[PDB]
Amino acid sequence: KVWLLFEYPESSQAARVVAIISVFVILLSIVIFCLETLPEFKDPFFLIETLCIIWFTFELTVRFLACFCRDVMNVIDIIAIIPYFITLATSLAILRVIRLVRVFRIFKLSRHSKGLQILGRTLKASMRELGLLIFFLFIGVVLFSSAVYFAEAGSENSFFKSIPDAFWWAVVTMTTVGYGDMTPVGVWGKIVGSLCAIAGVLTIALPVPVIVSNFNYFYHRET
Amino acid sequence: KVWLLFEYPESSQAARVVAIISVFVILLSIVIFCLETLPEFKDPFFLIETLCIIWFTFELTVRFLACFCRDVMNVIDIIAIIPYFITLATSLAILRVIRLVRVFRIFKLSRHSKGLQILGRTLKASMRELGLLIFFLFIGVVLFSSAVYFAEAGSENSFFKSIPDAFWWAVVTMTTVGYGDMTPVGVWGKIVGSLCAIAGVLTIALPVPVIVSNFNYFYHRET
Amino acid sequence: KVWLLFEYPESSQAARVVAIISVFVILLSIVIFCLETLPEFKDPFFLIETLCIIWFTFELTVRFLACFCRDVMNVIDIIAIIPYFITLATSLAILRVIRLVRVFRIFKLSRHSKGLQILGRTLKASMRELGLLIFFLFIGVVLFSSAVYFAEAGSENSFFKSIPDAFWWAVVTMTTVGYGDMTPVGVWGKIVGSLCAIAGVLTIALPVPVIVSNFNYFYHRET
Amino acid sequence: KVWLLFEYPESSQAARVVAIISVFVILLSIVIFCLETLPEFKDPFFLIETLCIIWFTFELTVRFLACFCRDVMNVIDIIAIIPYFITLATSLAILRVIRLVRVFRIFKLSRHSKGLQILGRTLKASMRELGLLIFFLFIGVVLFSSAVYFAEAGSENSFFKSIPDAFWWAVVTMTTVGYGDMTPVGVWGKIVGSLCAIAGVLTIALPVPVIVSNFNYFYHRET
Ligand SMILES: [K+]
Ligand SMILES: [K+]
Ligand SMILES: [K+]
Ligand SMILES: [K+]
Repeated sequence: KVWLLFEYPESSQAARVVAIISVFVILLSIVIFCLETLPEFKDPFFLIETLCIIWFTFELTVRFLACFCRDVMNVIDIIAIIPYFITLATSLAILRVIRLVRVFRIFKLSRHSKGLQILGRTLKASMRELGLLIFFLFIGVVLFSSAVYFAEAGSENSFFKSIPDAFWWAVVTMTTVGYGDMTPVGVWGKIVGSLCAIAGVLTIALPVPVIVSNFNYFYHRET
Repeated sequence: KVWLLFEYPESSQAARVVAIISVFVILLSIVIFCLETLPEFKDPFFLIETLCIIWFTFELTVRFLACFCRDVMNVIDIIAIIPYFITLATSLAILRVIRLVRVFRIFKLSRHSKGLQILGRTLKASMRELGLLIFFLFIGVVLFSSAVYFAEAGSENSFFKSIPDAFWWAVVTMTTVGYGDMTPVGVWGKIVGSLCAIAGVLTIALPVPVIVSNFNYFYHRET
Repeated sequence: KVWLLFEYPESSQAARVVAIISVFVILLSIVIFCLETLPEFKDPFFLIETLCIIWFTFELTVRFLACFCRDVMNVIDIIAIIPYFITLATSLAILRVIRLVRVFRIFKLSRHSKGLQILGRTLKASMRELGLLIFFLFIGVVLFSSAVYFAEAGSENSFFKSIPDAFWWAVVTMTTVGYGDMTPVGVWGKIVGSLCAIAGVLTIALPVPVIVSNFNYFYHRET
Repeated sequence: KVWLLFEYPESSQAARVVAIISVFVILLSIVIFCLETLPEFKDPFFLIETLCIIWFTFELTVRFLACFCRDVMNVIDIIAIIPYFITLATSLAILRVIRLVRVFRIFKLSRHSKGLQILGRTLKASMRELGLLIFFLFIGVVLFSSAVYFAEAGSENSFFKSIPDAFWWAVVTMTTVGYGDMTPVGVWGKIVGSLCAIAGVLTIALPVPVIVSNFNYFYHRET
């Protein structure tokens, strides 16, 4: 009865309109999540979150009754609804952590969108390449964060006060973001940074064409 | 009679020279558009814009009489001529908006150039990929603009005063531009930015090879 | 007699050693060109440049006598020797211009190196793509330098005082260098910059795979 | 006897567990290397390095007795153990140089990891491309570091005081890192930088697809 309505968006006009509200409520909740942090708004933002939560719970229980937890879609629905009920029952770090989780509302759009599902499949099918990329980046960062520290220990006015403190700079230079908050001053540090830029470029460039190929294959096969 | 002259640049020497003036007037109008904003120039810039407008109107009406509005080329011609007649007839935001539209003179070069037409066709044939890229970038930005805000709410001297205020930073880091006007200060914010750089690199890298392939196909087929 | 010695580096051991001095003198001249500008050195740098010039003139005249000007290699040799004789015969802008030309000594290494010759051939065979890239970059820069100026004319403390003054910023953002000396301040300027980054990324990405393919073809065919 | 245990990680459960300690000790030594530079720690860090050194010496001598130096793996083991014995026997520049070498502990993970071995093989098989890339980058840097100096010698407040001093800026701009500590001020310097950005982009882009192809071939053949 309701399973066809909530699982066949193209079966009938009654089911087609339902998905529109399903997307509108998600977008409204996402919008209202960001506006609570604006200083100008330091009651109206709670009576609408309550309706959004009620709609999410109804949408979950309708498909829960008419059968489940082995797929990723149902897991996301449960996570999106938990944080509201926790704060109704009732350390600041725990409060910030449970407030941050609310951001997982954006992942409920994956049931409607197809490109996001393709991206998820591509991410699932390319774990080894991502691990290799992280490994190479860590090796390069730890290799380049010590040379720049040892090549500028003579100067009393150097930003790099320790090897860990030079980690940030390294990941800034290898990714070519270049914020510029920390820069080498001596000649040897400049040579180290010049080598670091090229090494980071090559390290980032090497793994990507495999993930790109997997995404292209999935996108072309699905569409 | 005049249709062959104004639509066959290689038919005769009389038609070939006409296109030269057609390009020279466009370039002169583009040049004169920028120089009105220089502080040194705070009359000479109006009596030449009038001649440019007269030439544009003549060029439009010659092909309008000898036949139309279903193509994009004729639409651009109408837009390029409207703003002059509006200000002759006679709120500051409306004035700035109608002054900004004048910049559409540069698109009249598409009738003469071929690579710009190829670029337009490629843009037309790859709407879905551009939409997917924008979707992925928005998802990543909204995902990373809240973690960095929640990981630095303890510090009283943090730049990120709200989740929307951290949008800019995010799009600066994911695109690897790295202006450096806003940077994370705490350890957790630095970890968030380190993850954000890689995520933005991958997100930007994934969609492009399809638009690149479409442009290559169009460029090779046309030329 | 001398033509075989000066044109067959692998014919004999006598000719093989000659090229070593030919490279050493070029490298020494390049090194001595940069060190004259160091503040510490504000006579020794002239008596060695004289010997370098004498060797260049001898190397030119040996192959000039035993035959010519239709190739690019002989043109570079003449340019490298002219600036010394001009200053011996005897407005500050002309002096700086004729002093800057001396930097063309580095191009004499193209006769010995092969990868540089391959790069030159690739550059010669891909003029149209470079022109198209420059055209697209100019169009994007002129398009984005006016919107950011018109979207921030209200603020009295904006860096962008004119449309030309916003050219620099634009080419900084489209190339993703991001120096950070000029940044948008208002919301609309930030949106304009966010669009500009993506537009520049796509514009730069589109033309390159043709020049890359030409270079790969030449490199694989030669080697 | 012990050769099978120390060279066949998958032969038996006794050999499988040994590699776990071999990785744990390496990771612990790497971690303890960085924490000595933290200002908070200005004895505990020596009695654990001693155990790490003892384990490394034992692991080396077990495979040394049961046979050698022609491979790269055995060379790395010797280098990792030398610096400890040098300081036990007993100019500040020599001390910093011999302290910096300790960072070579990270390369001992290559015996266990496979992707790092693939990366090493790819680096070995692509020496010519790396040399060509370095050559092109040096040519571009020396070409662009003199034009920007000669185009801004008129201004008394220019950062570029000499041609060598402008090397850093150049390698910052060609790699698109853009720290922003040194920027051109005059119009001509800005034009030079605008050309430099594009030239560096093309120069970096040209060599890479060969190293990428070699890495892809090795990764697909091995796995
Ligand atoms: K950058
Ligand atoms: K960059
Ligand atoms: K930057
Ligand atoms: K910067």
